[PDB]
Amino acid sequence: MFENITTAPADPILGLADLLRADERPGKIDLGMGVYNDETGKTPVLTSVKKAEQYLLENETTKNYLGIDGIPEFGRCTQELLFGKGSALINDKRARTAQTPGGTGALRVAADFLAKNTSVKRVWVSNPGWPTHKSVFNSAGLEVREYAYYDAENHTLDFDALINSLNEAQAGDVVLFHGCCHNPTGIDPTLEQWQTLAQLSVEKGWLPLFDFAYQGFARGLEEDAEGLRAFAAMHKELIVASSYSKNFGLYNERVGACTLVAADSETVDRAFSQMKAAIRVNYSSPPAHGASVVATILSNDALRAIWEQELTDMRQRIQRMRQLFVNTLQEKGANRDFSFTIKQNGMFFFGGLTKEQVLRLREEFGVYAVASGRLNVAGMTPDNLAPLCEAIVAVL
Amino acid sequence: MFENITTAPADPILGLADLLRADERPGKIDLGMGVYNDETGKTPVLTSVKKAEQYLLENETTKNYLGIDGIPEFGRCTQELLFGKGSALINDKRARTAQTPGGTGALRVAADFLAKNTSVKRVWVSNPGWPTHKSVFNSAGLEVREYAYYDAENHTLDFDALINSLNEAQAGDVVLFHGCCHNPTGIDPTLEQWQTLAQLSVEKGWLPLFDFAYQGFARGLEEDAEGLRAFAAMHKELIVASSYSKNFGLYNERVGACTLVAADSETVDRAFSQMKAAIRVNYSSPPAHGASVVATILSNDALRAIWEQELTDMRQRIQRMRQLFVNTLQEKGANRDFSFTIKQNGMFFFGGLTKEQVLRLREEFGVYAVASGRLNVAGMTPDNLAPLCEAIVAVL
Ligand SMILES: *Cc1c(COP(=O)(O)O)cnc(C)c1O
Ligand SMILES: *Cc1c(COP(=O)(O)O)cnc(C)c1O
Repeated sequence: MFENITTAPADPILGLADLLRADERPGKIDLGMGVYNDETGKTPVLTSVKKAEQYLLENETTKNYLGIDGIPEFGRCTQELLFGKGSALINDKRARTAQTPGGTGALRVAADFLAKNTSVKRVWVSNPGWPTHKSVFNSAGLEVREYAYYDAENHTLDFDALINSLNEAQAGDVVLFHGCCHNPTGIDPTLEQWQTLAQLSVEKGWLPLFDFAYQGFARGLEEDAEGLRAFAAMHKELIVASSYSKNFGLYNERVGACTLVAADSETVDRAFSQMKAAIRVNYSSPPAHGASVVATILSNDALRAIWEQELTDMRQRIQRMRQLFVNTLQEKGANRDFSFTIKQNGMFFFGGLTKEQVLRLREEFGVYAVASGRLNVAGMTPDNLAPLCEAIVAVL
Repeated sequence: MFENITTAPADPILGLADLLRADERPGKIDLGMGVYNDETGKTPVLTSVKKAEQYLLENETTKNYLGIDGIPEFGRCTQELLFGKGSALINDKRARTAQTPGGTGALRVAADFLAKNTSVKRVWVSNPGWPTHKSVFNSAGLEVREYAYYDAENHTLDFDALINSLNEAQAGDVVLFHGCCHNPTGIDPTLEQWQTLAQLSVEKGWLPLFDFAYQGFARGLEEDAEGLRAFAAMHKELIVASSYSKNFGLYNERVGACTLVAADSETVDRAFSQMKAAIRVNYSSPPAHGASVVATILSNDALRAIWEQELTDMRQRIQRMRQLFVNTLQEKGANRDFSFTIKQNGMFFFGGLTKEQVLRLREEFGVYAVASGRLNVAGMTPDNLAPLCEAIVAVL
């Protein structure tokens, strides 16, 4: 039965992990996957998380199944974090949230939901973008179209090209927007641009789908959600796939959420029942631990205070490494100017390397990055920054 | 976009949870979902699990993503538990295991894998059976056919009817067998019958798929895996979806495994790469906590000893409640003899109630069971047994 199965192609992002595993060279530098590293090159468990896990260990009395949609408190806190503590969406009970195994899992649930319950046939994603998007929607049977987004020479959002591309998207089409910290460009719309996109979306009849995996890494928790909120204010329906993998450092616990919004409470409840049906035939119910940690932290004033500071520290260390990266690059002999890196939000550096240069960085210098030229700045430390820049200058 | 979505039908098993939620009557009895209850009507966290979680809290230094297939140790221990510590499948590297979000999640991964990578078009499941099977495979685009299994009057496995039904299954068809503790009948093939099925399977060219969610609840860990092992000895290829939800009381942590077996190491590795591709476009990587607990317990002699005893205690309490149930039924005036219940393995009682009787038990007595007439014996306690039997006698 399996004699003729073909070897699947490696994942352009997750496949780096396997290569790093093989390479036995002493000082290889991992700047691939978007995971936070501290000054010591370690991906630590947040202190707030350790405290929450301590609390769970002493108070948990059962591991009996959660409902299909997960921890009710978790969904409440997620909606507040997304739409604002006193939002109308919450007051009018227009939103329902299902806890999912990571943001990726949330995207898969959204995809199965749309494919089976609506007339949607196309999903629009940005280019450059995040490869997993095309893969997930395609697997659900939806075709993926791309819309321009980046001005490769000025290193800014090409708003005009964006609007021109999206004009080809018809009513009923899904349009996927990155909530903040666009992966991989790190260039996000200004509030005024978000507002224009929100209005344009309503008029064209698009169904906005937001991928929100970096809330808090651009400017702040609330500020980073202003684009989404601009949309939520004018739209009757929308979908949000969010993740706590990065802002809580809970990567491997798979903590995400798929939030569905409808015109009214009656409609969202009917639609949500179908979303639950899509979950039932997938993994049945979500994993408790990760989400339990999140709900505990977000519902406890003390733990929340600690967590918000840790998030702020992560954001600040990254922004600090960006400056050092640029500075070290100049004092190392870089013939090209990478100052444009400073404008980029999130964990990545993007736009200055070709796929050949990335290959050479790996083969000759043991430096690992994504073929698109995306480097994880969050993986840069004061210790590996010197050899890192010397290698880059060598391939420029 | 969502104006015309239809309300999804409730799940015949998981939907009971919602009804129990609504019913505000004081002493309702939950005998629905197959979850273990102790003598106090509580679903406790095993002591071995608490100890493992304690260990993780103190030694975990990161929550960085696990690989697509999960914790390597977890897969090793799962293969030993299934095929035997020194099995040839393991020696010959003919098996690969992916950690999954529960046994259900494993079934979904198996389904997506088969649908996209093989010529399989049909999956055969027993009737009576477990409703989730049809739902999951159907969602993956595979048609489900049923094969006879139960002798409703003698309350035994109708081996002849089973073989007659399966004769309609053609080479290339998948045949799903419950590893032990058949849900819901509780009637399993004897070792001799398993051996006959194993031989018949090889000759007809079926691809066996085992759903193993109750290893340890029939007779014992090793004994319960003899059927699967009989198959593994004669088959070149097979699939096993196992779960740790019940034997570890880790329900909500979603701890499962999908094991793939091929003729050789080369073939299984190629096929497994495609299974990983099916996972990547679903939830990406599995949740760490639950599986970490399992690997810690199974790899530590002391913790394992404790866990095996707790499992033995659960099995024994259930078997004890079966006797009491039958006895209390007789001394309560039951006009019918339910002694056949004693032969049934696992957590359920099946075969003596109609769907109307179950409805009346709910409406009039607050007793909840599945419409098929399946009652969770593991939910019976010395405290609720009296009112439970009085209600049953009333509807007989
Ligand atoms: C990290 C990320 C996600 C979700 O990751 P999970 O690990 O599945 O929670 C989704 N989209 C983008 C663009 C991301 O960077
Ligand atoms: C419990 C069970 C499963 C798997 O349950 P999970 O909670 O998904 O691990 C699968 N099949 C049967 C027949 C079961 O009883």
